[PDB]
Amino acid sequence: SHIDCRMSPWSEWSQCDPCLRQMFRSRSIEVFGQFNGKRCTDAVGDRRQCVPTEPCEDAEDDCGNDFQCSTGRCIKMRLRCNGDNDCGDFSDEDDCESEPRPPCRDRVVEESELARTAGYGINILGMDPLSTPFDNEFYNGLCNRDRDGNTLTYYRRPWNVASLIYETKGEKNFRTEHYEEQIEAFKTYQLFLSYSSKKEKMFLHVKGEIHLGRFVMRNRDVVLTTTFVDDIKALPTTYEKGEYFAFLETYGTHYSSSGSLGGLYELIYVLDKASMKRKGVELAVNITSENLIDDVVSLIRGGTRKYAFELKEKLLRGTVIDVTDFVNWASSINDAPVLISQKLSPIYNLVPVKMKNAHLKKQNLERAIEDYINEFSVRKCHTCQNGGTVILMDGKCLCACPFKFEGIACEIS
Amino acid sequence: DDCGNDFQCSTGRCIKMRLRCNGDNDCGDFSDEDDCESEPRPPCRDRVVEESELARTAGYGINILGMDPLSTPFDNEFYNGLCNRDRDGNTLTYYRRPWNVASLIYETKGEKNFRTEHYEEQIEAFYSSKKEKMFLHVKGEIHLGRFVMRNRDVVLTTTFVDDIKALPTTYEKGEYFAFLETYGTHYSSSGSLGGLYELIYVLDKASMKRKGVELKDIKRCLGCVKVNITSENLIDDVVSLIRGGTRKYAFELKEKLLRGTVIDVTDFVNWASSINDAPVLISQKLSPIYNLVPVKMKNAHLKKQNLERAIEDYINEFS
Ligand SMILES: *[C@@H]1O[C@H](CO)[C@@H](O)[C@H](O)[C@H]1NC(C)=O
Ligand SMILES: *[C@@H]1O[C@H](CO)[C@@H](O)[C@H](O)[C@H]1NC(C)=O
Ligand SMILES: *[C@@H]1O[C@H](CO)[C@@H](O)[C@H](O)[C@@H]1O
Ligand SMILES: [Ca+2]
Ligand SMILES: [Ca+2]
Repeated sequence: SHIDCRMSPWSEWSQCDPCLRQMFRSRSIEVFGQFNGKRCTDAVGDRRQCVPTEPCEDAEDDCGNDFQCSTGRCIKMRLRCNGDNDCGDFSDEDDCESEPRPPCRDRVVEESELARTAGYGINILGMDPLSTPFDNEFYNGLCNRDRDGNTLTYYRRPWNVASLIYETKGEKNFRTEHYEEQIEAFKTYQLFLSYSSKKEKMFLHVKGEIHLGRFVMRNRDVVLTTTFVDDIKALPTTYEKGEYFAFLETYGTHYSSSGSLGGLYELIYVLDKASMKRKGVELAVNITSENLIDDVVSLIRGGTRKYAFELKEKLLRGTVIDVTDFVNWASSINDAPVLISQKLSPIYNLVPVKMKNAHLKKQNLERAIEDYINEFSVRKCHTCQNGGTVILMDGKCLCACPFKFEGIACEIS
Repeated sequence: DDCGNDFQCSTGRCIKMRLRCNGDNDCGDFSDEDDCESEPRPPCRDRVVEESELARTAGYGINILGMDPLSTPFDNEFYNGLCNRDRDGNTLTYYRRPWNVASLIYETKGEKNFRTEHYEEQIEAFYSSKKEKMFLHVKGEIHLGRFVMRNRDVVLTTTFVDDIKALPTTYEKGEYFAFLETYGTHYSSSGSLGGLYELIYVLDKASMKRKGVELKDIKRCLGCVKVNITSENLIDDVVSLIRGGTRKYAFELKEKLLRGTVIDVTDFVNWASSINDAPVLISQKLSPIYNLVPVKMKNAHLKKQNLERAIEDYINEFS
């Protein structure tokens, strides 16, 4: 029969966290739902208000002679007045009635529209990008002007983006592979048998990888977003799974410590086709089968709307593609890049030392991320039949099979 | 309630003192922005930005058992006085991100498929058996951007928390079902803005293929001499599902299909250009709405526990 969402009992509640003015509760997921039963939508934990059972400790975490900004954030005095968006929000106008001097002197430099997005959060579940933990509109008083980028225009590189180098690389891989076959035979009162069979196989693989450089994030002196540091300040300090999962679900299990920008296209045709016949009379019989799979798939990512969706389908069809259609799509990757692949750093590496209780939060995050990877596992689900495998999705385990066996568990043929 | 040193709001909210003067509608109908005209200090230092129409509707309510208002309990007019921004690579326009939405990533990611599997078998002796299974699929995705939204520090519409302050402490099933349809049964904590199609050909190929068309020719005519297939009555049984875009281009694609004719590649790109106006959600990750009920609510855990007792009854209220 079909399969429903299931969970443990809830655990015993927390004490009241005196400065956070809340209490916390949590529960384990045990079945997601499957085979089109009752799909999960169900939470890992819950929180309740309390008048706290003890005093809160002194909140302020002041860095000293550094300027304490209107954000959660400290900054060094060379950046108190710098003609720039220092310290994570504008916080300076009442001081900077003098000393306007910019990082870039007499110049007109623009922001790198790639570097602002560098250091995506990533969730290891599905490997979706999330907006940066990193500030990337902070420049540390450095001008650090790059003339780089294929559109021959200068930009200012933001402090956390240690490298952004436009290594252009364009690759195409193409493979075709056919094997094609036929076998046939033949052999008052009379006898005969006639036999024939034919097989056709094609595998095409194509991929085109187009780079727009690579970013490497800085491994010391990282300046983080006001929202992220605040979302680390507002933590239980006691390993409440559901509350830590709420931070993973807004900034990722990892961040891309370095990532490769650009675009990709990929195409497959697989065709695998067979027909078999026998006929005979012996002093009538006539016995046949046909088996075909035909599956063509196209992926395009990166570039602008028009060119990508043109090229996506032109390439899927029989069409002999115009080189200038490729040039347009591949040029538009300048305007609209996508993250091709990247190196992942566990997110707790961005819990800054020189914040209160930092190392306790890190060991909690390290445990919590391990739990977040465990109770979302596929290994708990019931088995697929025949040649399929257990796919995982939010609130369902399932399988599907382009192989003449059928249903949401591939059980029938 | 009192907001301490910060400002108390009409229809019930607390706005941090630095927000009030900024231009950002912090307390609804610009009622934050009674006189501060000596210090009207903006969130953005004269930088050009236009508000994100895709994301202003993000965080739609959804119900498995009689569909929800497709509307936001979240207040996507709120920005915490930040200027943080995501931009359209297609028109090179910057948008502010509503502070509910933890991430916008505009990601041009088209995918497409065409597929058939077919089996036939016959055994005959003048025991016997005969079998068919056949289909043709065309499937497509158009993807405009990911959204993901907060699980804490959420700022709701005042009209949503009002609809919690009006709930009784008791289970009151009729009133709790009124709320659970007034805003939603569940919310997408994340989703995928775009458009989608599925155009299954229920046509068994032999229905035409006994007349002068080959398998490679009918595939050629779909995406041809050997008959005039576009003139002929022969193509009939094609389904249409089509999600998002401007109704003209959705109609043109449907009209061509119900006429038994192929859509031109010109058409699909025209449709894909129009998903910028009128997006739909291709997939969603779901949580029940009680997770939005603020921890400050005067019987908060009791109301949330009764919303769980109410959500549980919808599954029995319908077959
Ligand atoms: C028998 O022969 C006919 C004529 O070629 C063929 O169409 C059919 O598939 C064969 N199989 C049967 C009738 O079992
Ligand atoms: C096939 O018939 C249609 C009318 O249904 C006609 O417009 C078309 O010209 C014929 N063949 C061609 C040229 O497509
Ligand atoms: C944990 O589950 C218990 C059921 O034993 C409830 O009382 C509570 O609301 C929480 O969900
Ligand atoms: Ca300054
Ligand atoms: Ca305001």
